[PDB]
Amino acid sequence: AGVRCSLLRLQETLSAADRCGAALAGHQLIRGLGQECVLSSSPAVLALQTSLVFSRDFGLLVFVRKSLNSIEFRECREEILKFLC
Repeated sequence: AGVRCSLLRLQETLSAADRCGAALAGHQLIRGLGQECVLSSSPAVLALQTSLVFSRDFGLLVFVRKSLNSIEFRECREEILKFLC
């Protein structure tokens, strides 16, 4: 499972100085992450993917609410809602 190494880099894009350019890494990184855990079929790796998507210090909803003052991150915040759907 790559899901945690993927999510760890998503928080880096939010903290990067080039906010305009870093959005392009973050979008395509969510676009990869949201293929990995829809594809899955094993109950105890589905445990990993239900555990770390909805993480508290880390994970997808923290990234939305912490990025929510930006206008650059629209592409991420659409994709991450499409994925959560």
